[PDB]
Amino acid sequence: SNAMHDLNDLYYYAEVVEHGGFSAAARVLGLPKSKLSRRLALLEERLGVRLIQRSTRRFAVTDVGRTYYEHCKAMIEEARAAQESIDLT
Amino acid sequence: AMHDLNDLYYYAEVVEHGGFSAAARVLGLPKSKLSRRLALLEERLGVRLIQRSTFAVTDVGRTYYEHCKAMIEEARAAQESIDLTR
Ligand SMILES: [Cl-]
Ligand SMILES: [Cl-]
Ligand SMILES: [Cl-]
Ligand SMILES: [Cl-]
Repeated sequence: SNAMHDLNDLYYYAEVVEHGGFSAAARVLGLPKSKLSRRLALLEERLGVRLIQRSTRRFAVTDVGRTYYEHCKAMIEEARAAQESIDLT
Repeated sequence: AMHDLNDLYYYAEVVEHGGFSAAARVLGLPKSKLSRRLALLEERLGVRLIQRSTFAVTDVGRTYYEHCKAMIEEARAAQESIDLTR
């Protein structure tokens, strides 16, 4: 595996989770649902796991999906700390 | 929203390798692309990260790298949570 394939994929996944699906995430991220849906499916295929429950009425993550998200949320918090060290200037 | 997170990873490699040439080799990228990304990065940040007087990083550039390093570690931890499951 390569943890450095595309860091934006981890960003999008954590945001779709945080905002309960592609409807809010598209407007939170200023991106189309089509791109967000494709990247998350391609991220699942690279990781070789099932992060998302395709059977639920609403968006829902698997047990593995919840662990992966919390790691994604940590990475995002660091990237915001990087930007916040600049916003002090 | 946030911008391209891969640039913070590119920046850390430029710093740890001490120049665009070395970082471009291990990343599999041309120097032009690598230089294009950091130029856009310094511009949107509004601060100078790398010194141009002599390779050397600026004071705020070193502070910014410290967070990029932590960001990469958490990205590595995320993949490990998958590799452990598989
Ligand atoms: Cl890695
Ligand atoms: Cl939705
Ligand atoms: Cl940002
Ligand atoms: Cl480019």
